[PDB]
Amino acid sequence: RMCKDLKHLIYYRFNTGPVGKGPGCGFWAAGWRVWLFFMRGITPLLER
RNA sequence: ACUCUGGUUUCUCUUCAGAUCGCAUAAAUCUUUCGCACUAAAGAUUUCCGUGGAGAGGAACAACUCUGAGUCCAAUUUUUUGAGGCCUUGCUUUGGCAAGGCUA
Ligand SMILES: O=P(O)(O)O[C@H]1[C@H](OP(=O)(O)O)[C@@H](OP(=O)(O)O)[C@H](OP(=O)(O)O)[C@@H](OP(=O)(O)O)[C@H]1OP(=O)(O)O
Repeated sequence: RMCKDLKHLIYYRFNTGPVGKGPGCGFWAAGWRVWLFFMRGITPLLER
């Protein structure tokens, strides 16, 4: 849900101006952060 | 204005760290609370991601910038003079002292 949140955060700043709707936005650092912080927590679970 | 420290980088270990150890943020478990728990909150513990400090060990090139330490004044106002000489008493430790008056 959080990554979708960040998509809504990023796209609606990305798709302003002459940029319209479309699949061209990639500012991937926010979601990539979120999934790495998930990997931080489940690394010792899957390791155990 | 002459001389002796201390370096910096990197790899690793050990210990302390409730300090935004992290200008970022996970997960598990337990307990509590209400719902009726991914869509929910509290408290606590733990594990992870991965820090600062100190100590130690290796190995790479810099070695005295830095942090330190050991290492030109005679004219009013101070350090280039108002300084020296005479008289009375108390005692003379008979050398003279103390006070006052002087004279320059
Ligand atoms: O917000 P979501 O439910 O996750 O859906 C979004 C949304 O589509 P909808 O508006 O129809 O809901 C975006 O559109 P806008 O928010 O801009 O209006 C669209 O982005 P673009 O239209 O700008 O391309 C995006 O597509 P994507 O994330 O693939 O870029 C799409 O996500 P979905 O792929 O899940 O439909």
